[PDB]
Amino acid sequence: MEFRMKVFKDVFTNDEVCSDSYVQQDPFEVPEFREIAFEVKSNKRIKHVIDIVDSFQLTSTAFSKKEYSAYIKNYMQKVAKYLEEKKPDRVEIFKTKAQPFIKHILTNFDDFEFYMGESLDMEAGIIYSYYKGEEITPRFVYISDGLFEEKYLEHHHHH
Repeated sequence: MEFRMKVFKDVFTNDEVCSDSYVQQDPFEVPEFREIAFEVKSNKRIKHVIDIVDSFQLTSTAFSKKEYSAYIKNYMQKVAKYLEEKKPDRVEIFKTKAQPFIKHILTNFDDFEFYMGESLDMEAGIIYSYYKGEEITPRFVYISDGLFEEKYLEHHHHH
């Protein structure tokens, strides 16, 4: 029996933070944002918890708007640096397309919750989540250039 799954890992910690079990969508329904980020819908998982958070062992962290600004600046440079070395064809697109995205987050700062990976590394990728309208479960947003994809085809379930 063969098992298939594509996972998404932080390029610094290698933590799994998402999978292809979750359909991707434009962050905040903004097509322009899709170039450097993607959004997925979470659901309730019974003993209830959020499937995304539970499945990938994420942990919510508290940011003040100032603390986050400090973080995101360093992280963007950290990721851009990574791109220069590992994926240079993404360097300018990342820098360019991230501007409106980060501003939208800051501008709507109070709407967001923030999560760390299993490594709890405050220097790595932060997973964003917010509630759309009156929806009961949150939606999670990922900065995709801080991630890499890894396909798995095993004779046992992936863990």
